[PDB]
Amino acid sequence: NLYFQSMDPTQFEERHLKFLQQLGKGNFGSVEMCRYDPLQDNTGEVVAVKKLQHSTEEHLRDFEREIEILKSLQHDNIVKYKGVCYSAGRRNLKLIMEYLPYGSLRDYLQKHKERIDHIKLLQYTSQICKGMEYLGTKRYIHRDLATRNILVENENRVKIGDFGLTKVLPQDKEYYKVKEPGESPIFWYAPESLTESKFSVASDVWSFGVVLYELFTYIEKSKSPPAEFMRMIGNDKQGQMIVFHLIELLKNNGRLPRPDGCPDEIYMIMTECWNNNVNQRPSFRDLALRVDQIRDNMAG
Ligand SMILES: Cc1cc(Nc2cc(CN3CCOCC3)c3nc(C)c(Cc4ccc(Cl)cc4F)n3n2)n[nH]1
Repeated sequence: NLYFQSMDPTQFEERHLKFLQQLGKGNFGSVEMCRYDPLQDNTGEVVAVKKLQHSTEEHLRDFEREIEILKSLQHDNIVKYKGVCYSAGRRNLKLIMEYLPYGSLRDYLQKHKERIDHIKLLQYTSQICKGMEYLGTKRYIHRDLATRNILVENENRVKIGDFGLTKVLPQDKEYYKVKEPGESPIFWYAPESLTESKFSVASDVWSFGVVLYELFTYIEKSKSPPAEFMRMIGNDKQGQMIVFHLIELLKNNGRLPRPDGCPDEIYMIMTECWNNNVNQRPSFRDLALRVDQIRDNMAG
């Protein structure tokens, strides 16, 4: 009480943050592109500014935790935290991050197929695995790994973002049981997350297998995980029946298909990530090494 937690409220002052455009609303919050121009000389730096969509007390608390998580991370494949803006006369919070111009990897793969080949896909796979290795060192579980939640800086560099669902593992357990569930990205969830609300490094590995599928399906649209799973379940189904069917499918070895053109060896990596036995899933370190060995073993 006596002394409140450290904050640097003069680092990004709201009067010097100029709104340019909204970049989106989604699972990532409401994010705007702004320019931070403290010298008011139409110089400065374009930044990404994350805001809450519903500023309830609970969401503000969760936002503080997300900010602390992001502040703690420094890695080439993690979107760079810049600071916080205590806007509305220091009665609101906005999160300041670096701006990456190409947006989500999901959108980049659709918009920029002219510059994507399997070599690039494996480079992105490697980078995502290394960022996830780094999260593991902090006992952080991302819980929303998907190409929509990875940003593209340029054709040679991707970075995880969207730490809005990230949790920190209890000191003495290897999983976090989420006991307030909200909207769930069910088609990326491991079976134990669907059936027991249990999240772990190994459930992030399951989701990474879905990301790897997404990368290798990029040539098509009918092939996204939601579309393919709904085709398998039955496109007519609605509501909880969808989840019931997805659980039953996954528990009895139902899986997304090998994308057209995908090497057998890459599909094998996906399949090994999609193991119902949590402990048999590979680690992010196993995956990074295997993917980089595959890359290195090509001719040249
Ligand atoms: C934190 C951050 C975001 C960022 N850049 C972009 C760029 C783009 C691409 N726009 C650019 C302007 O013209 C049209 C194409 C974009 N589209 C959306 C929906 C988002 C929002 C977003 C998506 C995924 C994730 Cl993980 C986090 C997000 F905040 N963004 N965010 N840099 N840093």
